[PDB]
Amino acid sequence: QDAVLYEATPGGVAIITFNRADRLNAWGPDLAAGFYAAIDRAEADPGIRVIVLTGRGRGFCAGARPPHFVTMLRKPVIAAINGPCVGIGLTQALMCDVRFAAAGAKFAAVFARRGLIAEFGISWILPRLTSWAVALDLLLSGRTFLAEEAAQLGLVKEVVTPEQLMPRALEYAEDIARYCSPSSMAVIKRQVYGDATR
Amino acid sequence: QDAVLYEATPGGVAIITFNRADRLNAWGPDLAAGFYAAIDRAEADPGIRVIVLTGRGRGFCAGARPPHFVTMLRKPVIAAINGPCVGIGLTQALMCDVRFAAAGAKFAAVFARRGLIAEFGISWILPRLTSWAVALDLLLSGRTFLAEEAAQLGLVKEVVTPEQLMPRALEYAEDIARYCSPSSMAVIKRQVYGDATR
Amino acid sequence: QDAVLYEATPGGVAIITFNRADRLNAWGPDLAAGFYAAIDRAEADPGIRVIVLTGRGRGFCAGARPPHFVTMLRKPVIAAINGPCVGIGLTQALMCDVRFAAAGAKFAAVFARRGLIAEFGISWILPRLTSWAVALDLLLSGRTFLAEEAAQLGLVKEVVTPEQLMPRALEYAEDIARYCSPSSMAVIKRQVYGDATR
Ligand SMILES: [Cl-]
Ligand SMILES: [Cl-]
Ligand SMILES: [Cl-]
Ligand SMILES: [K+]
Ligand SMILES: [K+]
Ligand SMILES: [K+]
Repeated sequence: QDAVLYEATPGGVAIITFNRADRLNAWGPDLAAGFYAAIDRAEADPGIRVIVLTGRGRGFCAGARPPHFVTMLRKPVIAAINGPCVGIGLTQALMCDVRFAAAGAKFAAVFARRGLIAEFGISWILPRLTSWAVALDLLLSGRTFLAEEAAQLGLVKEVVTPEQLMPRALEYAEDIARYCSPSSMAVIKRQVYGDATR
Repeated sequence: QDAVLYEATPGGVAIITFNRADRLNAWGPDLAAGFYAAIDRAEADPGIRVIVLTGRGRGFCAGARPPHFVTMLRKPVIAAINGPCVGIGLTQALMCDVRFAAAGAKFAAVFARRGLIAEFGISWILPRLTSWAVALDLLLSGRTFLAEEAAQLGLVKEVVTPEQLMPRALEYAEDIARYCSPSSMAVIKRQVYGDATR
Repeated sequence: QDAVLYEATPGGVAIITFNRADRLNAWGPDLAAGFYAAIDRAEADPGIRVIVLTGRGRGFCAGARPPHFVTMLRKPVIAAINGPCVGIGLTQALMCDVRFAAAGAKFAAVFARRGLIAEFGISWILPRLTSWAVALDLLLSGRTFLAEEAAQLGLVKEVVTPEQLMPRALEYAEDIARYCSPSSMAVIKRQVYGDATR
């Protein structure tokens, strides 16, 4: 019944799960507070190496701290996009280090004025991950695109079958946990994002 | 006989047409003045929501205000690239918000020194829409690439058949006109381009 | 027996060849000094228009002046990636203007702390050529990807057969040498990289 579930694997992956499936995990203060507390806990636990972020049920996070605070963590966040990824849900996914998506999962850059203007929000991350052209197209049209188009556009690293989504996100996450030390991951995130988050 | 034609649809799309087909709409002072006046008119008319830009005949704009002034408009410009898009014609296309191209249409980043050095010109927009690598390749080689390669490289949103070019550009344009308010479009353009145009 | 071989074609291409095949051309002070001296020589010779960079044997440069000094040359460098491109070898390839790769050639962004933190190194060039997402994935995973994936990701202009690698890199290089004047190439490199190398 908690808004956000928290689970740690033996391999040192914190699994963070949006748990309001009845509303396709639409953003809200319960979901926010669960998310922050869950992230803080993974971030503070030296036994945790990598974070996996996902939504329970049919949707990832469909509509409704700075927007990009995930980019300033010492630890990587892997989004496993199980279904509808819309509005603030797209913004949060794109703030993550790496994204896997289930085949058929729907994306839409649909926003109210407040999301469009928000500093370090979608109008910041989207063109940085893709380009002005992609960002203009997706924002002005508000159109729906699927996991496969998202991958073509570079919004997603890899599309897998729905059944294989979590095994793959977890495989990859323990893979990087073995390959990089904790201070190497922190260095990488800080080096890649750079001066740009400040 | 006007250098640039102007037409407004019932749906609030201003269609701006380069009308010097005999010279494949090669840039010139007549074409410039028509273009500025036509853009100003669409921009000033509160009945106009979106602008569509195209060339009459076999070519879009093949060879020969700041270069990027289209990026600072309150309203989106959709380029419908019907044929040869070269030199300053490529620069103008790339300054537009969204590009559709006819199958087979030729592109070339061929420039004199003046176009290469021009501030906020092709050496600004090209790598921003693609990358240093793409920009270096296209500029140093001056090579010809077709609509399909342009799409792969992210220079074009979508390739359609020549017959379907204008219907598609207009469909998309009235689509965004319904989806976004005028102040939402203005906000989007300002948020996406950001500090970078100043 | 020289660490780096130097050869000039009639067409004004300087061919620079890493010549420590026994260790897959792994970076080292011999290789560095040969490379700098060879580049300086091409750069100073007004008969030289374009530089081609390659590795003798099975590998390009597999593991181990500022990192990006190639980007500040007046003349283009075309990398012909014949085989394993890893660590500092990936950084050097990516500093080049244009990259061709042999089919099957292995790439890996595998680095010690010193390479990850290095200023204007891989954590600078990689996301600029691709994106934060690609850079985060490749750096945090340290994974191996082949020429074909590298091309999809925009790290490579074109994959050719191993037999056709040098003929193609040289064709392209003499092609650009005919198309651009020397001062036009210098202008292009300076315009594309811009304020960013300073
Ligand atoms: Cl490491
Ligand atoms: Cl809106
Ligand atoms: Cl030229
Ligand atoms: K350590
Ligand atoms: K309004
Ligand atoms: K000259």
